[PDB]
Parts: sequence; structure tokens; C-alpha cells
Amino acid sequence: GSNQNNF
Ligand SMILES: [Zn+2]
Repeated sequence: GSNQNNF
């Protein structure tokens, strides 16, 4: 799957 990190 795809991953996104929003710090
Ligand atoms: Zn993946």
C-alpha cells in the first residue's frame, strides 16, 4: 500500500 507522513 501507499504511505504518507505529515510531520
Ligand atoms: Zn505498501
